[PDB]
Amino acid sequence: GCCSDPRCNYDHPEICGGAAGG
Repeated sequence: GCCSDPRCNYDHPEICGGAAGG
């Protein structure tokens, strides 16, 4: 998901900061 998209991942460190997944 978001966390697998580098741009989205960069913009969402809180959501992706646990384990970054789909």
